Amino acid sequence: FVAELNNLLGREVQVVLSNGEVYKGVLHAVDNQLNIVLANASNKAGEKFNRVFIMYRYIVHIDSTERRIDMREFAKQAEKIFPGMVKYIEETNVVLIGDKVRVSEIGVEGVGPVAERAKRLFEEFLK
Amino acid sequence: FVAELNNLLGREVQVVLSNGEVYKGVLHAVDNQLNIVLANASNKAGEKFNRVFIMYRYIVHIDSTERRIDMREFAKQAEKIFPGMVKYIEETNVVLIGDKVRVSEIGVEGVGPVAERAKRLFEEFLK
Amino acid sequence: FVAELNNLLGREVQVVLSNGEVYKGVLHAVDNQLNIVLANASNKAGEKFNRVFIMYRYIVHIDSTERRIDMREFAKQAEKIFPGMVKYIEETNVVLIGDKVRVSEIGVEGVGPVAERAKRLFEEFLK
Amino acid sequence: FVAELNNLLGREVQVVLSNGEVYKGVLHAVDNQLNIVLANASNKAGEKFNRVFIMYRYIVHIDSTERRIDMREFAKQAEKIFPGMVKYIEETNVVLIGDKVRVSEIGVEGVGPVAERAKRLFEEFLKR
Amino acid sequence: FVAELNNLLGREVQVVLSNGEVYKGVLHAVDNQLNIVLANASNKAGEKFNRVFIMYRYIVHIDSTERRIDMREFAKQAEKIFPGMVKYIEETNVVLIGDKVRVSEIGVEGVGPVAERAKRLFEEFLK
Amino acid sequence: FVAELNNLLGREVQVVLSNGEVYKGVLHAVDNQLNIVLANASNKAGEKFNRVFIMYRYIVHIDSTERRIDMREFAKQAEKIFPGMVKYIEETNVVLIGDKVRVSEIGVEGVGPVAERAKRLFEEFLKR
Amino acid sequence: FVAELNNLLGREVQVVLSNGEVYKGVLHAVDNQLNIVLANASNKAGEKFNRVFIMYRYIVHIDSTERRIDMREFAKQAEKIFPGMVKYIEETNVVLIGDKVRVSEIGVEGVGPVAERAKRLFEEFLK
Amino acid sequence: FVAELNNLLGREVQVVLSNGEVYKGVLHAVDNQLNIVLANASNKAGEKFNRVFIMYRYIVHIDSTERRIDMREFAKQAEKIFPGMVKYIEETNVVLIGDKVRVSEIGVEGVGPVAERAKRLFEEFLKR
Amino acid sequence: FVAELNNLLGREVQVVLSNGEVYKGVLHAVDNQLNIVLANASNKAGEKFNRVFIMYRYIVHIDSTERRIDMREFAKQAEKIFPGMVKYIEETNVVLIGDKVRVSEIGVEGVGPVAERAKRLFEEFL
Amino acid sequence: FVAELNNLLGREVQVVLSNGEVYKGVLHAVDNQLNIVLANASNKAGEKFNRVFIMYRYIVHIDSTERRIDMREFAKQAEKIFPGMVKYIEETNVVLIGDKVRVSEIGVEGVGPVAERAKRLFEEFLKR
Amino acid sequence: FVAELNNLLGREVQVVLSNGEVYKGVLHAVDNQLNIVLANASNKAGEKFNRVFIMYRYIVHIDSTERRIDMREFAKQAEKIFPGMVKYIEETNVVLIGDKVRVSEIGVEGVGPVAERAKRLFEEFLK
Amino acid sequence: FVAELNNLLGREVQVVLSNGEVYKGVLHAVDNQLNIVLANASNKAGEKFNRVFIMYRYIVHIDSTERRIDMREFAKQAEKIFPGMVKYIEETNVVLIGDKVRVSEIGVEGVGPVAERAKRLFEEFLK
Amino acid sequence: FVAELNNLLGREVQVVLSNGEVYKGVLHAVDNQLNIVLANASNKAGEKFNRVFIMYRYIVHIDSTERRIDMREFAKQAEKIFPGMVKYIEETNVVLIGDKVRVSEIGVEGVGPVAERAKRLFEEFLKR
Amino acid sequence: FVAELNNLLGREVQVVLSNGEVYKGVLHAVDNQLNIVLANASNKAGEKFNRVFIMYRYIVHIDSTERRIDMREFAKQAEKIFPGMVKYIEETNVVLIGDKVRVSEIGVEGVGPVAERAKRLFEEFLKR
Ligand code: NA
Ligand code: NA
Repeated sequence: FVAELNNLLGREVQVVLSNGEVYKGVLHAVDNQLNIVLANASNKAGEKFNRVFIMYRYIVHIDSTERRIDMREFAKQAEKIFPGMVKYIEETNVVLIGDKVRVSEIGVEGVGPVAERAKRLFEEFLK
Repeated sequence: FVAELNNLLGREVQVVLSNGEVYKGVLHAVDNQLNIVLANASNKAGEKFNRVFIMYRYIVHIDSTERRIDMREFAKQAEKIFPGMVKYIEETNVVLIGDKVRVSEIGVEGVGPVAERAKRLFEEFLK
Repeated sequence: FVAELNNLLGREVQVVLSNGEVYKGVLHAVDNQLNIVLANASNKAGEKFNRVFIMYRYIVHIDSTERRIDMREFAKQAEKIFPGMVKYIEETNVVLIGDKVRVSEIGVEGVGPVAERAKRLFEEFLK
Repeated sequence: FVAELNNLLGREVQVVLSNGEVYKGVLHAVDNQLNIVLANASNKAGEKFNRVFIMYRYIVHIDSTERRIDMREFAKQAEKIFPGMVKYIEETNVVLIGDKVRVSEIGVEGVGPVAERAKRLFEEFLKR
Repeated sequence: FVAELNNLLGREVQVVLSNGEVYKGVLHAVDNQLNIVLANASNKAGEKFNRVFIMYRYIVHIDSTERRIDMREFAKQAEKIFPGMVKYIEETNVVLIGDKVRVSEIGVEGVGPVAERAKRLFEEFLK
Repeated sequence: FVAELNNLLGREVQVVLSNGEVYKGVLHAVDNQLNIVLANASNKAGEKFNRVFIMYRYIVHIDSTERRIDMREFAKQAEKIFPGMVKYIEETNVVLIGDKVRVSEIGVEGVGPVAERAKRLFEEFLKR
Repeated sequence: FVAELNNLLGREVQVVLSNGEVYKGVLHAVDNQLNIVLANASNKAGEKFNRVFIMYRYIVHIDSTERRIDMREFAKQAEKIFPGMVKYIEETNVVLIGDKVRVSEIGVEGVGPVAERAKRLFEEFLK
Repeated sequence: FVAELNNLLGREVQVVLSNGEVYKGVLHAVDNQLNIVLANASNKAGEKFNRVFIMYRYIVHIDSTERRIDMREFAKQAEKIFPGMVKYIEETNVVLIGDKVRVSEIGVEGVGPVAERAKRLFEEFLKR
Repeated sequence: FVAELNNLLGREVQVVLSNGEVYKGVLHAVDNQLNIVLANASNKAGEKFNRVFIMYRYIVHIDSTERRIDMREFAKQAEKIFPGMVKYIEETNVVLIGDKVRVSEIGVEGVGPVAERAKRLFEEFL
Repeated sequence: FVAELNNLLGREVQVVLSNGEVYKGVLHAVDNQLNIVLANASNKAGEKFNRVFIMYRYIVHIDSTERRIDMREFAKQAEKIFPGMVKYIEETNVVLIGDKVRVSEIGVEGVGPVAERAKRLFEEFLKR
Repeated sequence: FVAELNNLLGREVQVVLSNGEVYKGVLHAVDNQLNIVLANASNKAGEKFNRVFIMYRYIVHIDSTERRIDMREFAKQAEKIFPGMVKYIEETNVVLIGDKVRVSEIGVEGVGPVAERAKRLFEEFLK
Repeated sequence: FVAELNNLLGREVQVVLSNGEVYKGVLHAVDNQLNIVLANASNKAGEKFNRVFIMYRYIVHIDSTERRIDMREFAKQAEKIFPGMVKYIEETNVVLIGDKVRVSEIGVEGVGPVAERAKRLFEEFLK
Repeated sequence: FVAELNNLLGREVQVVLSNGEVYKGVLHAVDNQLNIVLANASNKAGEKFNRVFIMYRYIVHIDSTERRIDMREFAKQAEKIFPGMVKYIEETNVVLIGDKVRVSEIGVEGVGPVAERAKRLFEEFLKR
Repeated sequence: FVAELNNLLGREVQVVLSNGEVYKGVLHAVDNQLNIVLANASNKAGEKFNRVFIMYRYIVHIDSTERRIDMREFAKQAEKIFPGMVKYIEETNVVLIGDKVRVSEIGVEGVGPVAERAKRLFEEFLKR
């Protein structure tokens, strides 16, 4: 889940370690090996650090109490519904469905059958 | 068992970790290395999280208390009974036996010896 | 992609090996390590084998061998089955039948006798 | 596929190696790592060896060498043994014997003396 | 022992884990890496689960209290006594020794010295 | 670069393999180990496949296939949509529109209607 | 996080080990495998050592309470804002943006919109 | 197959390497990683070395170099030694001696004088 | 020690696991990765199992209280004393030294200097 | 050498791959595994790509492509900015400027107005 | 830190193991995997051993209370000050800077500007 | 330290395991992966075993109380003193220095400055 | 075979590499991973290097290059030193000196003046 | 051989890679995994780079490029520097100065001023 964690950069998360400690802080960096860097983090003992560099071998799991919106995931779901018609545009963080429908994190822009199936997907997706 | 778990996506499962914690939630994603992502999960202390990202190295086992029919598994089993005549169709989630027998999650469709043998097999498949 | 492949059991795939051989046959089994078993396969020299067990270390890539269904044709044949209720939306290459059934090149959306009849039509194309 | 290969012990297989050699012989042993031992194997140059211990790292693929049984001929021979009790079903290429025995190109289903006799017939096709 | 475990598919086994849990259930699946799936399993705390997917890293040992004839093993033992004349036949679960003796899980069938030597071997084999 | 590649989902990429083949197609999926799935991909011999599942051990490199947008042209067109508001800055190859919307070859900064209309022009260049 | 740590060479850090010890000292050396050498480091019991060579397998996490500026990190995020016009200059530890704006750990030097934009980024960078 | 090779210490074996070389010599040592030491070994170019230490990573396969014993010839010679007590059995290519000794191409079953004499004839055949 | 353990097949051994359990049974199977299968085994709590399939990663050590003659071992040793003249014959479990001296589990058969040196070696071996 | 390469972000480099290709472009990113992202890179056939994601397993070596600054020419241009305060030292190929500013081919040592001004001159050599 | 430990061969060090033992002794050997041999070692309980061979997998960290001069590290630092002009000479354990300046653990030999810069570096190195 | 342990074959050593057991016995065999076989060993509880086969993953360290002479190690030391003139002779366990000096475990044979230097070397080696 | 190799320190070996090169020289160092350092080594092209540090991953095999001592010649020369006390024994290719010293192609067994002297003759052959 | 290479920092070495390239340059850095950085290196084609970062997986071997110092010539020069104090000992190719200082092709043994002077003569021989 490197991709999903990349969507949480800048958001608060909790990382539970095999030595029993739990650090909560802003997700600062994630790499392919799942090493993690937290910013302005703290542990249960209430200790605070500008940065905590966490070795991936000791990470049990990472928790988020935040529902955020990931348009790449929406694009994955949209491909199942409009196969061959979906493009994620990292430049504007939008998902294009054909060349007349545009989905952003606020919703679907466009008209007709496609746009209505899309609106329906987006709504499911938001839940 | 990446395949088996993929059939449980969207269903509730329980994941027991080596640090003694147990998470229960909706199986949200599974990769080839078996890292797991649960949605709306909780541990035994009652804490809840929108997402829990579980590193595969600390997962002891994953448990399910649900039946859940897997037509790919039925296809594998049918292949042993009707060698060379079995095809799984992911598009409609059905299994074709020969040119005239069709088996969906609700059962066998067809007539004759083949259909009777498939019906016996489908029934035992549901254990 | 163990899960995506497992969804192709019984379908014909091509496996390109790093020794330059190319084997085409029915996908019989895939494991977590991506070892692959092909049933009734053949190589470029035209030799045929009932079963081929492929070590994952030598697999360069696996390719789909079937063209997706022609949705304009699907609409053509479907209009005859559901007169006055078929529509082909060129915008997303999708076919709508009535107002509760939707067909894309990867499947049939909806439930009911029309949904069901459309899955049989779709499967017929696949054969 | 350790399990599937273990089910072929004593059967003839072909093993393609990444140095271009190809050995055909009786599958003698398979281990978890997929190291393979063949008995009375030979290569394309015609050299013959009582045993060949093949390192898993150089195995590209292992292939079956036997063709599946001709079910119509099986049906013909079963007919002589169970007069009037045999039915060939083209729809799946299966042969039915009486009301309790079913034979596919992969084996005999059923129990009892007819099933036992059918297995024996099946095996006679494999020895050829 | 992937091959031995395969001979126990559908049979009840006990799996002792590193975390101290012990699950008993029907051996439903085993792969090359020795991950294990039990069906209808229960632990020492009495909980029952339809499926338990156990990660190989945490399995200490697998135990069986049943005697289960494995004709593949008999074939291996026969090969040391009748070198070059043995063949396990998966299609019927029989071991052929030479051209005229056949051995099933019920015992030896045949006539002569070969049958006699095989009879003694099968008796030793049963214990 | 799992995260960077995930950001190209649905865009066309080129994947060069160690056996000499090169597959061009839309990135359909990328996992942590960098196995890649391409959709409607084709190779140099011209063969096309609806899906190509590429094993990570054999991937040498993955290349972007799209050229970046010509900012000078973007500027020209933004003007005939935002007269007297467009300014192309050579110093950074950036185009400014009004006083609160900035556009580079990888995005538009800003909020509000002018920022939104600009993302749409950007998207139009991307579509072709 | 080999890169981030490298920026902390000469600075005081705390390294938490899986045997329960915690060493605080100057980060003297870090390699690609994340082995770490600390200088004049002490553990909680109060023992100090001129050098402590810590094996990466036993490192849970590294923590820093300082806010050290990394012009490399500034250059990475400057590249997201001025794609293709950002160069980090190890020789003088400065980031060049175009041919007339230059950012040091002190701040932005240059004028016009580029300078202004950079000033906004550098200032944010300082959080 | 470390156990199997360890049973060939002192016997002549052929080791095919991924660089194209083939060394045949006496198996001197095998470890669990299947590194192999041959003594008095030679390659195809005819070079001979008193010891060759082969790294497991480059080993493709290891082959037996001896043919199994001619059992009909063994029976002919056991017959001179045990008048009217020897019988070759073609069904399994085994030689029976008296009622308590049995010889396959892999060894002798039985205990006592006849068995011990049978083992020495077998060995004489291996030394040829 | 895959080869030494193979010599103990069919013999009783003890396997100590890192979870603290200790199983005692007949060594039934051992593979190159040192996974071990025990037959008729039992643990310190008295529980009996027809088969115990032990994963190599949890095995600390394996113990044997029996002295068991391994002729391949004698062959390794004989090779140091009679370089180039030694061969282990698996077919008969015998070690041949030169072509007139034969050593089995019960001893040296042959005459002359070679046989005398082999007897001394075999005696030491046991 | 993850740290050494991270210090080269934004600078031009060349990456040689075991498939024989060679890409030259601006170092865009380097991870702990030594996977490399090059921006605006081109291979030896002249093809160009906005981004090339290179898998570490296939990288033979990475080479710096810029020549170090010519220190004789640096002292020359520097005398013009710092009249009578510049000394070129043949012994170590270093340039002294005044009494507290030192310049080698890898940087400027010193602090204050002269040091600042000489870093900007060093930088201009690197810009061209 | 294989290089650094080699500089400590023949000097006293302590090695802390993950089973809780601590051995103090003369560093006798270090290999690339960081296995370690100690001569005339002792543990906290006071037992003494001529040799203690320590498996690298169990070493948490190695510590030294001695300040040991390593001319190779001086050569590393000097190379940053006199790029392209530095050479470590193992035959004499000296660092040549240019053609007229020589540095030993005794000090800098030579005259001129280079020698003076080298002397500040050395006095600093001995910090 | 496979080489150093080989020199101890036949000598008593102690092996400390991560489960806390300690075995003392004759070093019977050691392989490249450092698996160890002990002959006639005993543990702290006083149980004795003909053979103890110790998996390398569980070995923390191996200890020896004997001072044993390793002529190969002396050869490695002599090569630093007599570069290019040293040869270890496994056949007779001696070290040849040049053509006229021979060193066995009871000392130096030879006359002249080479013999004198080798004697100082050997005396130290013994310490 | 780290232990067997460590017993050849100072002796000449040949190392065959997967890139096709072959280096022959004095075995200088060997570690647990079987990396090898050779002293005064040369390849087939005739180049010589004072030290060659060989990465284990590329080593196909290592071969001793010294032939074993001709024992008949050893016996001949031992007869000039121990008149009438030497017997060459063709049976095992061993040389007996008196009744307490025995010499094989790999060593001398025995204690005392005769044994010590035979060890020096043995070494004189190894030095040739 | 991490430690042995770290002792060659600043010295010239040759690194042979498995893609067939051979780089010669100053050893700038070596890490525990044997990744290697060369400074001002060149390949056989004559291309040179101020820095080359070589990936350990492609390094076949690293070779010393300097010849050891001529000890006879060293002696002939230690003479005009230490009249009547120098003896060249052929038996080990060693040079003795006075009776407390000893030089081998690997370095100087001894302490005090005669030793220091010896070390500097030794370095003059090494320098070019
Ligand atoms: Na539980
Ligand atoms: Na015990």
